[PDB]
Parts: sequence; C-alpha cells; structure tokens
Amino acid sequence: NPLFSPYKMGKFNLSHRVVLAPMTRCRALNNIPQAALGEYYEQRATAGGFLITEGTMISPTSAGFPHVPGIFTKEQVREWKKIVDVVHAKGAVIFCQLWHVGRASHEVYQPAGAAPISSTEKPISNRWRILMPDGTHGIYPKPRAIGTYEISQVVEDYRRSALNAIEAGFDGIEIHGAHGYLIDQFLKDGINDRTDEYGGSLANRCKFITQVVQAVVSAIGADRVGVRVSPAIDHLDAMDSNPLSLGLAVVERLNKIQLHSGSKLAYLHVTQPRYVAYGQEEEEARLMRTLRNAYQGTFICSGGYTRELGIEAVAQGDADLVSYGRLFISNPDLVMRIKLNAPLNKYNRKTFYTQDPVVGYTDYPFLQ
Ligand SMILES: Cc1cc2nc3c(=O)[nH]c(=O)nc-3n(C[C@H](O)[C@H](O)[C@H](O)COP(=O)(O)O)c2cc1C
Repeated sequence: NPLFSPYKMGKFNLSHRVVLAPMTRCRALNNIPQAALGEYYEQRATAGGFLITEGTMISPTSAGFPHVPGIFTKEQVREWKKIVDVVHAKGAVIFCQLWHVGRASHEVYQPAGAAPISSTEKPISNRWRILMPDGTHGIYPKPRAIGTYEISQVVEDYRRSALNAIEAGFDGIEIHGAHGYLIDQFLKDGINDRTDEYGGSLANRCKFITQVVQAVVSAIGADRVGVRVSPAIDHLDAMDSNPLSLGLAVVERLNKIQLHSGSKLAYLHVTQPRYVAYGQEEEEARLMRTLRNAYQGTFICSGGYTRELGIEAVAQGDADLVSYGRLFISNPDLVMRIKLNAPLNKYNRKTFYTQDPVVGYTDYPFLQ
C-alpha cells in the first residue's frame, strides 16, 4: 500500500503519506488556542505523521470565522506551544497554517467594526453567506482595497506570525493562498480588478503571493515553508478565466524562489475540485498532475480523497502526500483505519464549527 511507504519531506522522515488537512473548527475561543485543540491534534497525531493546523490568524483583521486561533500575540504563542508539545510527543510533524481571509469577513470580526481589506472593493456576492458568532449566517460587506504600503504591512504580519510559529515550536508554516481568501483575491482575475502593479497580468497577480512567500522564507527558511493554492476552486466567487494557466504561473514563481533562495520549500499543497455525476485521465486529474510535474519539489494533493483515490495518487506518481479533511474530522485514527482498510465513521456537519471542546470535536470514537 503506497500510502504507507516512507517519504522524506525535507528533513522530515514521514512514516506514511496520510496528512491531516488544515481545518477551521472554531474551538479556539476568542482566538486563544485551547486545550481542546491539544486533545484534538493529539488524537490524530501518529509517529511519523504530518499534521497541518486549522487556518490561523496573522493579525487582528485576518479572521472571517468565530473563535479561530491566532498566532500574532505572545499569549497565543504560549498556548500553541503546549499543543505543539503534545503532538511532538507522539512523533508527529506539525505545520501552522497562516490565514488571512481578506474580504471574506464581516464587521463583527473586525476591530472597531471596520471594513475587511482586499485587493478590490467588490464584495463576495450574496450567493455566499458568512458564519456569525451566534451560529446564524451573515452578509459579506464591501471590502477596502489596500495600497502598496499596506500590502507590505500585511506581508510583515505573515512574516511576524511565521516567526511566532517557529517560536511556538511548529516545524513550519503553510501559507494559505487558496479558497478565495486574501492571497487568492490577488491571484484570481475574477476578483483582482486592480490597475497597479498587483493586477492585470499573471506576473502582477502573482506578485502578492510571491512577496508573502519571500518574506517568510527569508525569515525562517524555505525548508519550513509550505504553500497552498487552489486555482480550480471558485469558493467565495474566486474564479479565474484560466485555472491551469494561473496555477502554472504560481508554480513558476515558487520554483524561481527556490532557485534564487538556494533551497526548496517544504511543499506545494493544492486543493482540487470534484465534479458531480449520477448515482456514482480527465480534465481535473490532468490539471493536478500538470501542476505537480511543473513544480520542483514535494506535492500534496487534497480535495475529496478517499482511501482508494489516495493510494492511486501515490501509486501513479500524481502526488507525494495526500491530505484528508472531513474523514479526519470523524476519524481520529484515520491513518490506522486506512492502513487496515477498516470502516470509517461518518462526520456530522452540524458540529463542524460549534464551540464545544468535546462534542463533535474529540468525541468521535477510535477503532475497537
Ligand atoms: C470543516 C472544514 C474546515 C476547513 N478549514 C480549512 C482551513 O482553515 N484552511 C484550508 O486551507 N482548508 C480548509 N478546509 C479544506 C480542507 O483542508 C481540505 O482541503 C478538504 O477537506 C479536502 O477534502 P475532504 O474533506 O474530502 O478530505 C476545511 C474543510 C472542512 C470540511
């Protein structure tokens, strides 16, 4: 079974290829990592396994969900360390995903109820609704488009948060540049309507993610930096006229960064879309294989993977590691279960974003 052949990700000797995909669960009350996170990650950690934390705040204006952890204050760093220690004690490797939502926020999540920032002034449409602190859904407001100087301030927040992640003990960080968020808002031409040097051409649209990656690399080293993108996913009205072209454009910038920096990134992480048929290589698969073949380094595929699809991905060389989200929610021992090809617990979406430290978070049973 390919999923269980070792894999050397940089200095990390991974015993298997099943990865915990970053997942927002909203248990980090008031943005403070909670002991619950500790038990949650500990349950899923395995000797030689790779975990990626839920997206984490890089500043006071980077959140668009309630109770998501942050890593921009020393207090948060202190609490993250305890979680990182419990995970390391299991022999797992763990990276902290640095996340800024951009225009996908609401005044309720912004200091002084200010407007969320973005590359544009256009708001997400009403086809998408934001989750509110009280569990109901809200309207995405008009964001404020930032200038060159402010862009550099946000880049600095990523930088500072990356240093904090390292101070907390994390083995590295993952730059969240997918799913229609801040970075993705500069990447997708369906959103980026700028006329300055951060908009228009592929090179300009790629500038922001490049500056962000460069800043953290120069701060903690390319080896402790992973990057996540999703050119073919349009979540939150984040579409591009040419998904494949945009992805390759991003891949080229990353390869260039590695060559100039003289070191490879931890990995490239890509979320893929899944079409829907009926009672059930292809464009989508080929787009993924193409980004993988173009990228000089470790490739992590994600999005609707199963035990079967995962084995296939590693077996055909389409990916080095496979990240699982939803199945990892309901199966703390997903790695063991996949290895023994045992049944899988179904996940209850109702408690994906509730605040209880146990219910729908750590009370999913292990294999008996
Ligand atoms: C409840 C939930 C929360 C998620 N939170 C994040 C997140 O904070 N950052 C991110 O990059 N992806 C996030 N994802 C996407 C996952 O990392 C992963 O790409 C996706 O779950 C893969 O598909 P799967 O659920 O079929 O395995 C989330 C997914 C779910 C279901």
